Amino acid sequence: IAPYTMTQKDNTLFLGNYTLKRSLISTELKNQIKSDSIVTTILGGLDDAIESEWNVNTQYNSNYDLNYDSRIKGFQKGEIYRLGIQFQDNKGKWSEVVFIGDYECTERFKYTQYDTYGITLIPRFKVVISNSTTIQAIKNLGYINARGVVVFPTLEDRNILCQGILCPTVANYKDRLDNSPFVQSSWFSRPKQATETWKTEYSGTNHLSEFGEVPYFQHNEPIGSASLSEITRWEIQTSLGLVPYYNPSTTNAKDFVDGSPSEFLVDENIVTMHSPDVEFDDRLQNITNGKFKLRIIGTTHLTNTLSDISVITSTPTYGNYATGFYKGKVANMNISTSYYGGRQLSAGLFWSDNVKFQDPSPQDKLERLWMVYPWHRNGSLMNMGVPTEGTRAAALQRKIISNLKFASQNNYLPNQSVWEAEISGDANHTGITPVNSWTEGLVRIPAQANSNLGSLNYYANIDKVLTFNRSEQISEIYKNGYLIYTTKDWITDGKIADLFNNAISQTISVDQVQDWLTRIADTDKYGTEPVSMKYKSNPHLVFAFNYTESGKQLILPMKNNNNGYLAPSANSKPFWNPTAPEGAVYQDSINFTNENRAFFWLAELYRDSVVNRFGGDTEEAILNNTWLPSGDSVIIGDSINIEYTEGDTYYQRYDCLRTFAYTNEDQNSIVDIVSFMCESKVNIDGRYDKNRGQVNNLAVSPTNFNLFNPVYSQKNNFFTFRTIDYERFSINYFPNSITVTKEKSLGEDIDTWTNITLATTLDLDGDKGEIVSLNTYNNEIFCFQRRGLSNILFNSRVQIPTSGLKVSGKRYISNTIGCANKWSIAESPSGLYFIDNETNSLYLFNGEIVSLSDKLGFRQWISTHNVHVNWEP
Amino acid sequence: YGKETNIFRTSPLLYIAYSDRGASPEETVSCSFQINFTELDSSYDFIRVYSIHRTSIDATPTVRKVADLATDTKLYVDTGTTGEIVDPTLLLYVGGEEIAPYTMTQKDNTLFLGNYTLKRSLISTELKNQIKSDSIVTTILGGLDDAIESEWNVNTQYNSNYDLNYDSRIKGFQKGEIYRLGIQFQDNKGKWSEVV
Amino acid sequence: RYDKNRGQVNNLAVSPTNFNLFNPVYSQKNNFFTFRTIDYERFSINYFPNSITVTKEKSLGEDIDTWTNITLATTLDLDGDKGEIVSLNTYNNEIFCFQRRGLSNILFNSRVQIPTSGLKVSGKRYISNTIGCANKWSIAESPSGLYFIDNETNSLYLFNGEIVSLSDKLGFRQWISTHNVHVNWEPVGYNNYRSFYDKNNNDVYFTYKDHCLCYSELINQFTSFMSYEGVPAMFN
Amino acid sequence: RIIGTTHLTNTLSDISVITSTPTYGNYATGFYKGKVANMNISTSYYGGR
Ligand SMILES: [Mg+2]
Repeated sequence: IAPYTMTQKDNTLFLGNYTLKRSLISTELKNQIKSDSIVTTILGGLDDAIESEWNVNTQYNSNYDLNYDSRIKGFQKGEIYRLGIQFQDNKGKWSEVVFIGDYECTERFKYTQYDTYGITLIPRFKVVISNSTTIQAIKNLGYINARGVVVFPTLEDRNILCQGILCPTVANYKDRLDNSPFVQSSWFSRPKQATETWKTEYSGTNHLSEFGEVPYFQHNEPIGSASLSEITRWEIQTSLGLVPYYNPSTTNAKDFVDGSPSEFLVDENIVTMHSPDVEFDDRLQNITNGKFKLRIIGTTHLTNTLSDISVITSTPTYGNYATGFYKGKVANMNISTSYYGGRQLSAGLFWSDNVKFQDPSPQDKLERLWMVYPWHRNGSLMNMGVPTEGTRAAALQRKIISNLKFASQNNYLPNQSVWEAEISGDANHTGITPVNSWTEGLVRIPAQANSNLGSLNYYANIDKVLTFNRSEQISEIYKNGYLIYTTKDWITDGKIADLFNNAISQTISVDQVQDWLTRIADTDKYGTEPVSMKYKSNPHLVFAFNYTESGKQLILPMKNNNNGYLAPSANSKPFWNPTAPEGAVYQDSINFTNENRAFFWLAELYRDSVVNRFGGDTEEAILNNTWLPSGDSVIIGDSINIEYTEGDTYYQRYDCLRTFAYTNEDQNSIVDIVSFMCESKVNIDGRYDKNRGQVNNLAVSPTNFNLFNPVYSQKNNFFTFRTIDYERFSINYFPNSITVTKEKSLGEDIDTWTNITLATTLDLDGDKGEIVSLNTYNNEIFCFQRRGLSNILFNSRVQIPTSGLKVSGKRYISNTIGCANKWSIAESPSGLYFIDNETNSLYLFNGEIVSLSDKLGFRQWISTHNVHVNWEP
Repeated sequence: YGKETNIFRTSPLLYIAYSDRGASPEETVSCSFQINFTELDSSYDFIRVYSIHRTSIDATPTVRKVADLATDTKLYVDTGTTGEIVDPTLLLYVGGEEIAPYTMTQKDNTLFLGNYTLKRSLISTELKNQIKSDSIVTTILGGLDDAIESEWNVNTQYNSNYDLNYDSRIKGFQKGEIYRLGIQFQDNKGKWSEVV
Repeated sequence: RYDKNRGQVNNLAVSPTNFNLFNPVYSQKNNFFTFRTIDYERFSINYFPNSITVTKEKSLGEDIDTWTNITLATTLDLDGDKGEIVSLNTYNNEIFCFQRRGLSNILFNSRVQIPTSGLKVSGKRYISNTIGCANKWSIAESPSGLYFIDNETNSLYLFNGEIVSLSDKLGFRQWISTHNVHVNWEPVGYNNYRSFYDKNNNDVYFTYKDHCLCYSELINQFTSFMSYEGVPAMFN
Repeated sequence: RIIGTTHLTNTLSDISVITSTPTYGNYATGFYKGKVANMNISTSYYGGR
């Protein structure tokens, strides 16, 4: 401030008629700075740059970025950021912001997991100003340093809504055809495979079950099969692999589905996006038909899978000396063995009991091995059914399976090969139905364009009982029920691990055992009881690709023209769409060769058109915006080189609990997790539960698994600034105003006089005049004004003047007499001698004003020697 | 540092609800209201925004001072975070009354005004009756600015006709009902006259 | 309706506890700003001669001018059996109100406890229940006090804490008793007096249509009958 | 006074059956859920059903 006069009472300083010195920047220089800014996007990192804590010699490494600074933040590649720059004075006072423009990022995050370490690259903007004239002007304004300052986008003006994997869905034959569920969320995450060498693995003795099972991920491939060469893939027990295609000349849709109404098909035309924003940001769990566009940006490098199994039976084993639940080895491998990526624990020989013969012999110490599927029969794990004497033997009570696919790295597509669902002018590439957030219940997906079907119906909390209706349509042997699969021979020498491993080869149905053609009853070799399907899911986003202009289905593309959809035979139509074109399916391919393992198509939902992003690009919206700091302060030398270190986007590990148990006492439950790296505006590493990176994952749930502490997702909100208009008139002159400092502590701290806060101001009457002078006489401050004289009450005792440091109101002594030339004031023991030019007198204040000129006869001398110009040396 | 006009405009009632359902009495909603200014009086330095918030029926609302915006801005979105919770009773003291005083003083930066006449401008009964005779009132079938609700289609098992994403102008009039109608007039300040 | 059991095919466990839950608040009218009819022939008064409004202390910050915002929320009414509020004046940090037959001191921003050895407008304090000015324009503010001419009492007073009749003290009772009229002052035709003050020489001019009586605070005596009559304004 | 009608187009129906004792047939199916009226508004002919 620029005051005009001062006093001093009770170790306190007064300052009156002060001007607030605000140093602003001219619009010309602001525009020159905004023209001279050479802004670019760079791929920078942290000072360490090598994360040796993470290695491929582990089943799981949690990329934890909370041991570092908040400079871990980067910038979303396809996002618009309103950038700026500040300048610092010699004192540390930061100037206003200089808006330099709205600029789009051009570099993505990049994490590469090497053998013994990993390197994460954080995209950062970089402003370069080299015009020496502008720099010299900035220096002439008293500035030394500079800093990056940004306005981050809100959820409404964001281009990208979120980023996450795409999961195929599943649908029961009956229910597609009754639309009661149509499409429904999968128990299991179904990733695509990079090659077709797994098809030859499921033939003969090539497939060892310790590698893990690749799920049924093809588009219309039924979830099941009759080929024993791939028996470990069977996810449901009442499934016979009926293709979802029928000849309309032969059979109706109903009669065709009635051969296997409890069969499921996969559906990549309707996917389920899983991002951390939906689970952690509750604003994305309420979307209702959000018009967005989809683009697949990258893949996930699946390397291993953490699987578990648990079997509890209500009744004991049939064999009195039986083993019972046997736990084999499935997929529990480190990241280094990356070939067996995207593989699960689906089915296997998880049981071992004697055989239920017509002539019962539980006394034998021999043992077969029996198949146990995810959704298993509501009965005995071994061969039994319709017990004739009471309860069943080895009856199932509670089985549950866990899986945690670990994506150790994400490989992002080149910009050319990025896949856009909607390409204008392309008949095949139609768009995406309005996005829908599933939280608890029913979600009607809107109608998909170029399809005479209606609006589809979707459920992710399934409480279903699947029944096998017996018929000879698929094969004759199914007029008695679904077969029971066991090992070809008994456990020969205690080698139950090798026999478990070679389940693809050493497996045969009970009836086909040529030695057991007459020793087993018809009721103890055919299974004819339901399957209890029960599982829940978490919040997510579900949408659907629109049909092509020809009427076909638009589908997730296939990498390197590998592992395509199930093509229908000639003249065969889908059972949910008899009036479909030939083929009824369209799938494109992405030529990506940097991915050689299983993956999930990593996509981003984006809004193409965004009007008035930050309120406007006009100076007003920028004035109405709230800015945030970004980066360290650097010195201004021959050039200004800023680096925006802190943004709003993270790059952290997200464990998506896709599926969990409907109840804790149901027979068949499934748990499915997909641990992968993703970008988010929410700090995913603020998760505070210890159920991370464990192989059990059996009792996990949204009550335990994804607990979150929001506070770590905090911005630099404390110190915030904004733009100012140079041409705007905001006053800085207060002639009738008195500031008051704090009483001097006279201790080892700052000088309170030098710290002016304007927090104890006092304004005198403005219709008398400006504060010409402030003076103190006999413990009391008296203020001279151009046409006034007052007494500033300060530190007067509370109650009586005479026979608490708060600056009380003023007390006016004369509303018409006041000094106009401060320099005619002389302090003395007797009073204050001042000369008022307006009244043409020489006064003396000693409690009462006395005109000495009139008393002693000097009126003429003063009336002839008065002038308006103030004193100056 | 100067004058203040009366409330020249009040928006229709806006519904703080979800895009597909209502909100329970105890739920907070993630909504935001876009205010589009057009042809403002640039002579004024600022334009002020208020928000009368009702959480029940005929309850004391919660008035909030949203912002003190410049008069040359053309858009503002009101997130519920920012704003000072002012007393609801000072929405009647905006601008104030119009008086004809007779003498004045000035103490402690305060103004006194004595022997004052309250200038109330009324309308004559003759003009009221002429307005009531000259009124040609009729009923029309109008709609909203959109006039096409593409969200609802016959390709669904059920579409909920949801009218809370729009203004309170969704309201109409019962066909066989009697309504006592009227009309007001506004001064140059934004003060609304009586009803005719 | 705020329940999510809407438009679902199950509808098996629905009940009035779940299905038709309701939030009444959305059924709200535009009740905040409401008006009503008024009768033109009805007599509702709008004239308050004995009434003083008080504005808020000027913040002197970037907001409205409190003086222009009149709310009538801090009113104060003087006694009506003396007369209307002819003039309000301030002298030495205190407001003094002239009435047609009264003179008061409006207590405002006096410290709470003792006058001498909290901005609320406390009650009035009457100085004289019978002396009061009737022509506002004969009032002149000066360091010494308030020179006003009361036509009813036929005197030329000076208030400096205590009322002093200068006309009686200095012998001007007849001159004022012969030059008094009831019509108020107005610039076209002078009828009553019009008081100014020369701040540069402490001279007070009680102007009239045919004379100008001058008074000097330097000697506390009248000086002359100046030829400054019929002048609408005289100021510093 | 009757002023108008309602354009019925579809009906959302459901069914649930729970039995205390099991089925008589040891290999029986039990509760079978058929298709009834769960259609879109476009198929308006089967309205009020
Ligand atoms: Mg193409």
